This record gives sequence, C-alpha cells and structure tokens, in this order.
Amino acid sequence: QPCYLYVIGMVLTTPLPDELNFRRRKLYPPEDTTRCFGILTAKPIPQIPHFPVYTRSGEVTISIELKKSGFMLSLQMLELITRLHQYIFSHILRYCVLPLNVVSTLDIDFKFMEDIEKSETKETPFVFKLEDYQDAVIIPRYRNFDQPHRFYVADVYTDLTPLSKFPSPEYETFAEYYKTKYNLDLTNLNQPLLDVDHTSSRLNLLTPRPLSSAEKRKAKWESLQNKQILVPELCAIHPIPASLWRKAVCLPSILYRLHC
RNA sequence: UCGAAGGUCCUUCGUUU
RNA sequence: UCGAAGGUCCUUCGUUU
Repeated sequence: QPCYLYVIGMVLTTPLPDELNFRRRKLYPPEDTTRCFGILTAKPIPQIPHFPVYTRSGEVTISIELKKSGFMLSLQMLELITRLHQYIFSHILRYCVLPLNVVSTLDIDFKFMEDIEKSETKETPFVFKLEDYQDAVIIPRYRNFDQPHRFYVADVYTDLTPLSKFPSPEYETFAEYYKTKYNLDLTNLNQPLLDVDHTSSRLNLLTPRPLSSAEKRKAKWESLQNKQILVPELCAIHPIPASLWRKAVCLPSILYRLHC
C-alpha cells in the first residue's frame, strides 16, 4: 500500500498592518511554532494553488506540500493515526489528519499522544506556575460538565488576584462570586487571573475577521465570553497547547477547499 | 456553548354519514 | 371543523465573569 505524506503550510504573509491594529493585540504567526498538521492519503493530491485563510492575526497562506512519498509503515501505526484524526475532529473539533514536528526535516509528532495519555486536592494549596499558562488552553472545572468550554489564555493579569473587585455589581470579589454561585473555596488567594479568547469553527476563506436573532444573541454571548476573567486554581490545563490549537481550527476551512 | 418559549409556513396522516 | 406526527424559517428569552 503506497503512501503519500503532505504538510499543511501556514505562514503569515500579511500581518495586521499596525494601522489596522488599533488595539495593538498580540499577533500569533503560525511559522513561529514548529508543530504543525499534515494530511495522510493513499492516492496523491491534485496540485492545489496556495490560498489565504483569514484569521484574527492576518492573512495566512495555506500551502499543501508533499514532504515524503512512496513509503508505508506497518498496520498498528496506520491504525493509531486514525485515533488522532478522530481526536482532532471529534474531541478537539466537533483521508487522515495527523500532527507533525521538526527533527531540519519533519516527522510525526512524538510529543502529542503522551500529554493526553498522560492525563488519566488539596489541603496544601494550589501553586501558580507562570510557565504553565504561557501557551495554554484552559477549561473551567466547575461548570458545563457535559461539553466543557475551552479558552485560549489571552493575558495573565498580574495586578489582579481573586480578592480583586468583581466586575459585576452583585458580587464584591471573584472569591465571593465563586463561593456564592458554585460553592467553591480557593486555597490560593495570591494567584493572578487569566484573560481569555475563543474562536472554534467558522469559515475562514472570506473575512468576517444582516444578522438574525439567534446570531445577534451569540454576538453578545461571544463578546462577554472574551471579556471573562478566570481563576487558574479553578481551571484545568488542556494537553494540546494553544499554538497548535490555533492551527487546528483552520482545518475545516482548509479541508473544505481541497474537496471543493 | 447548552437550553427555553411564542409564532409562521410546508410535508404525511387521523377525524363526519 | 377539531386533531396527530415530523420538518422549515422568523421572533423573544435564559445561560458565562
């Protein structure tokens, strides 16, 4: 069985021009990170011209490039990749797609699978490690247990602490809000707080980067969602880093282009 | 994100002697 | 006339910190 291994090139050719960025938000170039995604096929791919996807950070050019050709490796490895492809499309999102990393040539990511398979308290308190949350996706443990919500860590607010003033009038402090509503007590009252961002699955080929009722309401919801400030002790860190996650959310748009 | 309700129209069927 | 089952779209609301 002949195999063909493609890499999905992501390079930011047109960053926000810095006139267009009024708010001077951080830019997240895809080329700054070595971990990417590839497509695995049986029959090769009919050459596709390179195309843009429009993200918050700018115009990102997608190039489908052939990294390796003609090989094949076992069956169990062929079967394992499928579990990652599912994981990407079922658990992360909602012929084969797999993670790659640098060795200056590219191979299948060795550190991907065991973060997840690494994931199978307390009286002495939660400890805040700044390097944990640097590139991170966090989920709140205290709500939405069915389908947990996930956020990028946008900022670490260092002057803020769980005893800082809660933004809404009904509560004095974050400590109080979480105690009152969720019955949660914090073991660490000196920890900073986290700013978040969220995007997930939409179409990136055009630039939203006449609304109905159901959509005008999600506009407000998404808006408030991004203004949320979260508590690190009350949040779990997702194994897949935010940097790889940002590449992952372009996959539906990119795979759409290859089909059409 | 997950839900709730009101309305509107369409499809399929029941209902009379 | 009164109903059943399924769907479409519009509108209103809850849900986050």
